[PDB]
Amino acid sequence: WVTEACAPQCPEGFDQPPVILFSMDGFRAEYLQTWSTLLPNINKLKTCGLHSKYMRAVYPTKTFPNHYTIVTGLYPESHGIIDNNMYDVYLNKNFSLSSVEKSNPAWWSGQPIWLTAMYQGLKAASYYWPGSDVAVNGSFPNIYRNYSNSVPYESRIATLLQWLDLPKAERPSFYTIYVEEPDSAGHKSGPVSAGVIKALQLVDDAFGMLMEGLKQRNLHNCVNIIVLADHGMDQTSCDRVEYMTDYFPEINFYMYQGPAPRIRTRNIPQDFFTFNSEEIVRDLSCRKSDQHFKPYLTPDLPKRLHYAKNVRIDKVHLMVDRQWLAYRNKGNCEGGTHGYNNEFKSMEAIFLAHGPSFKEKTVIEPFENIEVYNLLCDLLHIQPAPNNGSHGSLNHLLKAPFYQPSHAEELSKSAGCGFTTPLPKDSLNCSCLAQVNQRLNLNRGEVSATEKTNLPFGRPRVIQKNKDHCLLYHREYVSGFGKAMKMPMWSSYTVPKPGPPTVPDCLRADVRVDPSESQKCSFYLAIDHGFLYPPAIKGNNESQYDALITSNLVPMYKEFKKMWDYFHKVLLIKYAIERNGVNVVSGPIFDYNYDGHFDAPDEITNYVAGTDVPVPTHYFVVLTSCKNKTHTPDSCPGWLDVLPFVVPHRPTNVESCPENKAEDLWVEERFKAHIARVRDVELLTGLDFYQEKTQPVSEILQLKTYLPTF
Ligand SMILES: *[C@@H]1O[C@H](CO)[C@@H](O[C@@H]2O[C@H](CO)[C@@H](O)[C@H](O)[C@H]2NC(C)=O)[C@H](O)[C@H]1NC(C)=O
Ligand SMILES: *[C@@H]1O[C@H](CO)[C@@H](O[C@@H]2O[C@H](CO)[C@@H](O)[C@H](O)[C@H]2NC(C)=O)[C@H](O)[C@H]1NC(C)=O
Ligand SMILES: *[C@@H]1O[C@H](CO)[C@@H](O[C@@H]2O[C@H](CO)[C@@H](O)[C@H](O)[C@H]2NC(C)=O)[C@H](O)[C@H]1NC(C)=O
Ligand SMILES: *[C@@H]1O[C@H](CO)[C@@H](O)[C@H](O)[C@H]1NC(C)=O
Ligand SMILES: *[C@@H]1O[C@H](CO)[C@@H](O)[C@H](O)[C@H]1NC(C)=O
Ligand SMILES: [Ca+2]
Ligand SMILES: [Zn+2]
Ligand SMILES: [Zn+2]
Repeated sequence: WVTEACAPQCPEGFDQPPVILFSMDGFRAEYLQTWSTLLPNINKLKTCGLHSKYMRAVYPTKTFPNHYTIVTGLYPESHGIIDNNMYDVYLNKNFSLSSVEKSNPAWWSGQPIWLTAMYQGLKAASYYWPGSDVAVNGSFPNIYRNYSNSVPYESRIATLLQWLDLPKAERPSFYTIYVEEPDSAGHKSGPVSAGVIKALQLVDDAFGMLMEGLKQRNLHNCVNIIVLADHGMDQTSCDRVEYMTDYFPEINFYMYQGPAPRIRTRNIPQDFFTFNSEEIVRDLSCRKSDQHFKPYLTPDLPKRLHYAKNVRIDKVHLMVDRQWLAYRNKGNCEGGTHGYNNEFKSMEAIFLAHGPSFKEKTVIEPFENIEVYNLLCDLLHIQPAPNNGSHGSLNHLLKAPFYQPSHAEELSKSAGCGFTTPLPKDSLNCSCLAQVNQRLNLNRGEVSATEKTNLPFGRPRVIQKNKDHCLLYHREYVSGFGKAMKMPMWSSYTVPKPGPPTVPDCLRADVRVDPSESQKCSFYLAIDHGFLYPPAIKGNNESQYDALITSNLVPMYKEFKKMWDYFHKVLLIKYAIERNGVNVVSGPIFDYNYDGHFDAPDEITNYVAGTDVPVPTHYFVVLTSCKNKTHTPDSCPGWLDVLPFVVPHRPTNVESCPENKAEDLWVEERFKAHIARVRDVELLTGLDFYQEKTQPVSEILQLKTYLPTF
């Protein structure tokens, strides 16, 4: 097989191509980029088949949360396996890989691919995979093996080939095979070591035995084989360890130590909810200038991580820096580990695919492991269970896609807010000491002109039932006003390539918006008002008046407004120069229950004092330009370049530690730490973007799932 050149070529009885999901634990993307030529079997798969630059794992980058994510398409908060070691307060049980509780189905939520195949008339086999030796939803796969880590790889491969030799009626359609290396070697001596080289060659021989076994059965060009990893590997040192004793004079709490720490009470289940979580994060915040970890309350963690909505995820969390560790006390730390931020290059996992359904000799852009489940369903010709993947985003991997995606259906239509009188019925206790409202009255030609410039990819669609809203048109921007919350859901504007300050003490009522559906300036006097669209970004002094209205007002904390004003005055201009103009879509996010979805009116717990106007938990800023920098965002036919942000709307800037530090040293870093996907913004707002962009839905889904890295 290895000496043979590159290639459904299926034999008798094989009507549909079988699927083999091979996992090599801790096989980082870096190993494939550097040591490929040392691994002849994996290098042939890299040359002949399809492979991604890297595959992004889920946070924490651990074995059990990631392996269960690949087979369910769910974030650990949804499937329940948030760590290899965890505690459930309601069950009052401890989960560990050594305990009998690992076999307890009460911990395993969602629907793994082996169950989905069995429920839809197909047989599924498994030679190791977290959850496959567990009766998930009262059922085990057709053929499974109870975990035994030391069984030689040659035996694992031979048993898998015996399953493929079974008669058509007994023979499974889906297979999973798991291997411990190069993770074990990575933990012992680190990612760049001789032990890792030996472990990589060991997994190459194991994969070689499988491919040679398939070659003998003439299934080498029939089977749709996927070779991936759960996470990556990074180097650790005992000199690179942070101790909690250096921050607390007496530790009375329990800590899940390592690269992704969690802090809870010792007295469980009695004091679990009464435990002062905010006191612990406060006592660990900005303690030292060179602190190698960042304490967070789970709702304050970057939203792209999706690591909060589960009782097993303790409120106190620590974001540990690259190559560092966090322990309770000095007491292992040598070699290497994983569990860190999934954005870190060292945590990136491999992804390779070969078969008749996959594209030959293709290098695909990086993607997330939450997307694998829908792809597995497509290969198996089965309907996927509700997951967090975007069905159709991985269609560019398949020769002939099984599923065809479509744009999300708008559940609410725009109505009202038409220009009637240029005089306001209610002043709304607003004042401008400096007829101008005629600029707000746009004709069909003027409306089409602002739609062409400020809405080049079409208006964001409202994917919310009974959401009373209207579209407000201006010469420099277009906004979608949410009537019930008295503020806009989104504000869209295309800043041109640049080559003035905001008008002070001037604010008036919007003549188009009804007084009962608009904010009053007196509401903020009794947290201050902020402008969603920056009034001074486009046009001149007279152009500013179109933005110095009540409909452009959003509730903002004084400390958050410092980051917001700096971003639109300094950072936004810098980005507009770099990408030859930029289309900006900004708006509020309400997620008080921290489920990663837009809040219902009854879910919002904080409002502006004495009023029904809600306080946003986050603010989104989606920057869209074109890949080809010769064209502007408003006039471009090709692929787009996106940079979305989901910045938490917090009363303090404690997350940045900005004491005695100028805004040019911490604002950009804070925005960069809260970068998300367009899909993350879409889930948190109940909006759908780029529906009028002339491109297939599968291609737009790639842009929506894309995560910009720095
Ligand atoms: C995996 O191990 C479990 C035991 O931990 C096996 O489960 C037993 O299966 C027999 C089947 O005759 C039952 O009588 C027992 O009651 C089961 N015990 C438990 C605790 O569930 C299981 O069969 C093993 N799987 C394989 C494929 O070897
Ligand atoms: C789960 O494991 C923890 C230890 O990690 C156990 O916690 C102890 O709980 C008692 C009260 O039940 C406390 O007095 C101890 O201080 C706790 N120890 C630590 C180190 O936290 C817990 O009991 C275990 N629960 C079960 C059901 O096994
Ligand atoms: C990830 O997908 C899961 C499954 O579709 C989502 O979880 C469901 O959320 C709804 C509404 O909160 C619940 O009624 C269901 O019971 C949940 N199902 C499961 C299996 O937990 C989850 O919200 C999605 N996450 C994101 C961020 O979109
Ligand atoms: C659990 O199994 C039942 C059938 O016994 C099925 O209807 C249900 O959808 C399954 N649930 C999940 C989450 O897979
Ligand atoms: C960018 O667009 C110009 C035309 O405006 C074209 O000549 C050029 O080839 C394009 N670049 C790429 C990389 O496609
Ligand atoms: Ca929510
Ligand atoms: Zn692992
Ligand atoms: Zn490991």
